[PDB]
Amino acid sequence: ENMYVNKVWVQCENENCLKWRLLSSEDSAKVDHDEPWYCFMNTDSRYNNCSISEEDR
Ligand SMILES: [Zn+2]
Repeated sequence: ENMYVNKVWVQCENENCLKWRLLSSEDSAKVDHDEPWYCFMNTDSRYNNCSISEEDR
């Protein structure tokens, strides 16, 4: 059942990293906007660590 959830960009809040990450529809729905978000919270295994380069658009 499609919930029509946007794929959104979020910025990592590790001050050493600050990289932007494009989330799946599912992860976009799950983000808790009252808590900090960090790269390791991304379930996309290609871009889920602060040591990984930012994706190109
Ligand atoms: Zn990061």
